[PDB]
Amino acid sequence: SVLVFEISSKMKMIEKKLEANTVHVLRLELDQSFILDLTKVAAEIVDSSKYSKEDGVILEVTVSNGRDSFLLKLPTVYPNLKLYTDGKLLNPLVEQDFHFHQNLIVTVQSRLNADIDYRLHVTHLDRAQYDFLKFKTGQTTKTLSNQKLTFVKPIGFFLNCSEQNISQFHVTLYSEDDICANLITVPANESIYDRSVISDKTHNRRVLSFTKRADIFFTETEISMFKSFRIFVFIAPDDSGCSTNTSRKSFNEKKKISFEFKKLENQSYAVPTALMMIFLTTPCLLFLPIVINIIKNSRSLHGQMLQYPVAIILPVLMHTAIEFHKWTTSTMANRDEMCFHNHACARPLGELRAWNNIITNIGYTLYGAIFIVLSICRRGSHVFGTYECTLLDVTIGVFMVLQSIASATYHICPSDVAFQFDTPCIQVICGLLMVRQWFVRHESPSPAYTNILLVGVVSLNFLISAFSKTSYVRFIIAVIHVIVVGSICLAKERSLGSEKLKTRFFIMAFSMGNFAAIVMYLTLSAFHLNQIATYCFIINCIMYLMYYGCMKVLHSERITSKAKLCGALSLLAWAVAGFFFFQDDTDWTRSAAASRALNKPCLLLGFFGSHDLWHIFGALAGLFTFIFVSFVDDDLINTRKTSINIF
Amino acid sequence: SVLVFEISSKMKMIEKKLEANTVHVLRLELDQSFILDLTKVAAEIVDSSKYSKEDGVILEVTVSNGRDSFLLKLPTVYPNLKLYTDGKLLNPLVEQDFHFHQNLIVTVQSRLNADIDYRLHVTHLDRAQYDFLKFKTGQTTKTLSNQKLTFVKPIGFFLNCSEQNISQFHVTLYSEDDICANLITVPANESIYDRSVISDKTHNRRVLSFTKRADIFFTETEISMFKSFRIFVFIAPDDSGCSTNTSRKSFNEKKKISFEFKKLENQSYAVPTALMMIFLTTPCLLFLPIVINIIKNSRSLHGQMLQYPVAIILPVLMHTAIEFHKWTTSTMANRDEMCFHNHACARPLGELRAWNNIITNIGYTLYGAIFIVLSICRRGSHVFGTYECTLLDVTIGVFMVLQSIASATYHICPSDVAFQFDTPCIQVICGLLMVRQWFVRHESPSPAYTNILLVGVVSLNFLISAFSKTSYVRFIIAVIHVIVVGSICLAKERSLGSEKLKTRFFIMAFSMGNFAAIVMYLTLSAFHLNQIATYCFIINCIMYLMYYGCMKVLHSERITSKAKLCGALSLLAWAVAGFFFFQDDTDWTRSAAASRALNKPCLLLGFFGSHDLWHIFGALAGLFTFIFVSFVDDDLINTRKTSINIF
Ligand SMILES: *[C@@H]1O[C@H](CO)[C@@H](O[C@@H]2O[C@H](CO)[C@@H](O)[C@H](O)[C@H]2NC(C)=O)[C@H](O)[C@H]1NC(C)=O
Ligand SMILES: [Zn+2]
Ligand SMILES: [Zn+2]
Repeated sequence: SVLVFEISSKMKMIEKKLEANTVHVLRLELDQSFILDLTKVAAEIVDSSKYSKEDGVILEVTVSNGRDSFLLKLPTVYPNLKLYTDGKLLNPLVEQDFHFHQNLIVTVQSRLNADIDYRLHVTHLDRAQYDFLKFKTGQTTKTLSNQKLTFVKPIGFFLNCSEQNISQFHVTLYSEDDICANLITVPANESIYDRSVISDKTHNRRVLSFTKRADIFFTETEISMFKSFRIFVFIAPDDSGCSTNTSRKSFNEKKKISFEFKKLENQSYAVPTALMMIFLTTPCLLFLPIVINIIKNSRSLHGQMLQYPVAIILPVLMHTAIEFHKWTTSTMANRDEMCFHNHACARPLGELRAWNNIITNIGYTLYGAIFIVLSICRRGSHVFGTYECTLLDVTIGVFMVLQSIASATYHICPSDVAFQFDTPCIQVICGLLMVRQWFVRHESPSPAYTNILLVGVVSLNFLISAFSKTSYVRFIIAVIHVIVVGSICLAKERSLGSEKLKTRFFIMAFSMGNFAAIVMYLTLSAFHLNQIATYCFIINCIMYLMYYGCMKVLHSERITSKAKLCGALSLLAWAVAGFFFFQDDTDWTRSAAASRALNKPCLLLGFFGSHDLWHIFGALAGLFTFIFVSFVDDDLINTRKTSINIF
Repeated sequence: SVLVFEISSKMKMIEKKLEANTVHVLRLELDQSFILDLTKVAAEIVDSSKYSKEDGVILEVTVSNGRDSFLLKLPTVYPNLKLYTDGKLLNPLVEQDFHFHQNLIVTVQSRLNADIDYRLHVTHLDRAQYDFLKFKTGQTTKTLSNQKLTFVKPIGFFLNCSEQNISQFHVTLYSEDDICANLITVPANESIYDRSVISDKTHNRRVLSFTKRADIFFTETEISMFKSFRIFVFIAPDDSGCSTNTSRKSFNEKKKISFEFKKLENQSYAVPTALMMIFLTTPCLLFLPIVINIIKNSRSLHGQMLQYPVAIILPVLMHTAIEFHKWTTSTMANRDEMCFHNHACARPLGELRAWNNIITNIGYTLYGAIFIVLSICRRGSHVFGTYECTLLDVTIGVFMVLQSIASATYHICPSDVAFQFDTPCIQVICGLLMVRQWFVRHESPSPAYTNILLVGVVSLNFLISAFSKTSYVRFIIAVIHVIVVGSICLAKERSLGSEKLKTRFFIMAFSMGNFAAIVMYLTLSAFHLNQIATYCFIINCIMYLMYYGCMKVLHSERITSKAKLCGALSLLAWAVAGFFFFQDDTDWTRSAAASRALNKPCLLLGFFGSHDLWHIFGALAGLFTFIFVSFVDDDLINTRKTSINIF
């Protein structure tokens, strides 16, 4: 039998008993006072312990106001807990709906043949913080501070971009509590709870789980698709999307959140970009006096061009093609749940959420293209000087350009992919500079050593991503670090005859230098896994170029004044770049909400942060290091290859 | 005001008028006759034309039986059409629910202030075809033939694997009509229409859109996760997921479907696998008399091993690492919507849906490992014979092994990825055999030519996938085909001096041979895009090895009887392999339902189809072709390199 109850507007908690096989229909008449009133109706099952063995849905509640509707099926079962009380939000009535009256209908049923007591909570949350995103003339930023969020009273906004003349929009949520919450956004026509065919395929709803920070970027193309959005903030009752351990799953914890809503206008960062190019083009004047003037004073390739390793480009270009496919097929809402930027220092350009991280890689392209051009132009000598490193200096400029393609692609969506490919091209540039100085006095160094160098770099960075969740990953690196460095110490003595002068102290310097690094990242959690292999290559590259320079003065060979300047600029730029690299703090083993909570502001001009200066000083470091090795043996330009000392 | 109506069980169509701001509550009392009765309640808006300008949801209908519930929000808007009549299925009551009576409650509302006429259709579809998947003792396959499917009466099954002792399960749907339909499957506890947090991330519902065939594989690990499933078949009212063109979006078309339910037991295919290994190990006896006996009769590497191109392995191993990540992160339900197998010839092993397509690539691994071992073992001569191709014959065996890794990885999930990587390693094996015969009389062929060969293969197959949707993609291939072949014809005359004897007819044979192929795939839609570049490499490889053999008799050099046998086995095996390759019929430009409709049965032993014999005869073809080039110049073993003719 069906029982109809008339419920007043004053009644906020409704306690009734659902007799066996009885249906309760509760009605609340709605008038103009309910326009833009976001209402939450929740149901409680009194004496939840009585229904422990009863499986399935014990109580069914359906709430409707004629415009929106939802279903409350209790218990609502989560992976960790079962809740015998839950509610949902009813999209408010609008002035179009309103003499004539709307009405709020709640229907309660149960398949159980026993009597069931329940409680209905009708919560209102409106009149502010809903209808807040209305921007007055000449205003671009609005702020809500310390808005309280409970499991009973969620937060919810409505954004009409057609009404507010909004082209791009940014939402930021600040919280100091580490309490799990959810940021749900959908188009106004869509429903949070209503599933659509091909859910994962066609999905316009974004659910960002956060603790201390969360960011929403409504791109200009997304605003035009829907023209209006609904933003909701809920407390996650299960902390799985934000924490790995199960801790006090059942709780009643309030959460204070601060909001910032930006009305973004498309802009060109002409001042930070021009000042970045002036800073990057200034050190290229070192090429002018020594390298370029020789090209002025002077005025089979197909055998070298078809045997040159061009499959070293494929690891980077096949990653770029896959990351662009994964980016253009993703929906506008999926790009916010998937890509993890540092939104305190993320400046957008179109759909790109961090343009500063993409354009700051232009020093690698600029310098890499100069390394290729100058090496090709300055190869015009067979009896005097050291052997010309023309094709290895072109390979260093290729990986300098590839590092700009690999990093600009990582910064489009920084998600936890199998092959990271932000740093790895730096590790090849550093190993190629050691291969150059290894053979420069023996022979003309071959770019064929890039294959074993790149395969070892690509295989090692995939081996760290695969075992990153494990506890012994830093030991897997250390045993490879010893095997790789113990092989180089054995390759040196076999080549140089194990002389006590040069070979005996090369081994101790590299054994103590690399063991001091292993003790730092193995016995101490000094660096992150993404930074461990990159710091080890830079230190070994610097240690070898310092050994090569220390051996040069020990053999009574003078280092030119220019090579000492470029050598000190190489040490200085690698230390400044390594200081900004040390501040990345990106671990893909932690939860998505902990990866979102990390926010470090911009250091310079509102555009450059610690990461963008690592891109800028990593290319300066690669520039000055390339200019040092190219100038260090200029005093030997008139010495016969037979007289030249070999180390 | 709320109006309560009592509706009898005889009333199948309910026509009422929803007055302005009135709520109708309709009740149907349910008794034991409704156990396992899957019911569909649909609502119609009479005079749909009256509500054309009214936006949003005009009518709201909520149906519940105490155990299940749903919401009908009319009009249900699809991308192409708006439907003013739709319904959903109510999960049936069970004997646990049943003196005591259940009841079916329908609630009707409208936000409109005008009167609205509606019709309620209560359709029953049960007592057979629901509770049909009960398997009697000793029965493993059940079949339903020509089950009629309409938009008003959908199909729906219930599978209890705990009750039926089912470990693995396969569902197949056969239809001869090209009418769009949907195959929806979910766990019994889950709901088709109830959305879950992180929908795309945590999704156990599979929606397969099909026209003529659809397949479901319940793996052993999925059966254990849920233990019971609900299978539904609906007619897609919008044909977007199955057709590209909008055609008669509104229709009332019946569809006849045939079902086949298999109770699969885990099995080892010992007979097809052993007979495949006997067939693959038999032709290895050609290595025994000539190659191996020399190794018996006879009884700097680090310079070649560190300069050997090992970055040619990275394109294939970095694709395998990405396809395994995309496979282990996918849910059990997503692997059926994403991977497109030929399920008429797909034999499963564990989670792998096509084990026959993975294990038939073992001839590439077997032969590739023999190519590596024999080449390394038979390099022990500098004045007699042709130049030893030791490191290029190892590179051919590396890409022979890589083709087994690249194809076994493609067959785990054949989805439309950016880089296909099923054939491309064959194109390098065919180009490496031309590089071998190009230089074998000039010098020792270098594996360094693999870089430009692999980069061109990888770049070309990505260029076809990128432009596959376009209409001019076969012209993009043809201009690259002419540029590549016109470069080889120019490289031949520059090397051989443009002699009328050998160079003048090499150009005409390769210009007419490659233009005859272009006319076939450009002016005719002969091959698929996946097969175009692979057929062009095989024909040029065969044309060159035939030119090399025709030049050999023109220079009065005898071809040994064994090399003529292996040469005829190379032509025969490339024609048999090319006959099974021609039958792939995989186009990623067509709809997913058209990619699912393709089903070609197994040819041999219930295990081998056209594709699996392409894997088997593609390795025989690569075996016999490798044995031909290794034996063709054995008559020159006692001829000085100065006397040896060069062509
Ligand atoms: C968001 O705001 C816009 C603009 O204020 C709304 O657009 C108007 O919609 C009414 C119907 O309700 C039309 O009669 C007007 O022509 C529209 N005005 C303009 C300037 O286009 C839009 O409907 C609103 N959408 C939501 C979800 O509230
Ligand atoms: Zn970076
Ligand atoms: Zn294949």
